[PDB]
Amino acid sequence: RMCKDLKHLIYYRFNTGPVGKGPGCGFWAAGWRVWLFFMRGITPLLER
RNA sequence: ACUCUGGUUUCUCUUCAGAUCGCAUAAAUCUUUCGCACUAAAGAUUUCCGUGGAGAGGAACAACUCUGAGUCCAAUUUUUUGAGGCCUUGCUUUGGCAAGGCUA
Ligand SMILES: O=P(O)(O)O[C@H]1[C@H](OP(=O)(O)O)[C@@H](OP(=O)(O)O)[C@H](OP(=O)(O)O)[C@@H](OP(=O)(O)O)[C@H]1OP(=O)(O)O
Repeated sequence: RMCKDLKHLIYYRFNTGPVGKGPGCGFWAAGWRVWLFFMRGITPLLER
């Protein structure tokens, strides 16, 4: 849900101006952060 | 204005760290609370991601910038003079002292 949140955060700043709707936005650092912080927590679970 | 420290980088270990150890943020478990728990909150513990400090060990090139330490004044106002000489008493430790008056 959080990554979708960040998509809504990023796209609606990305798709302003002459940029319209479309699949061209990639500012991937926010979601990539979120999934790495998930990997931080489940690394010792899957390791155990 | 002459001389002796201390370096910096990197790899690793050990210990302390409730300090935004992290200008970022996970997960598990337990307990509590209400719902009726991914869509929910509290408290606590733990594990992870991965820090600062100190100590130690290796190995790479810099070695005295830095942090330190050991290492030109005679004219009013101070350090280039108002300084020296005479008289009375108390005692003379008979050398003279103390006070006052002087004279320059
Ligand atoms: O917000 P979501 O439910 O996750 O859906 C979004 C949304 O589509 P909808 O508006 O129809 O809901 C975006 O559109 P806008 O928010 O801009 O209006 C669209 O982005 P673009 O239209 O700008 O391309 C995006 O597509 P994507 O994330 O693939 O870029 C799409 O996500 P979905 O792929 O899940 O439909």
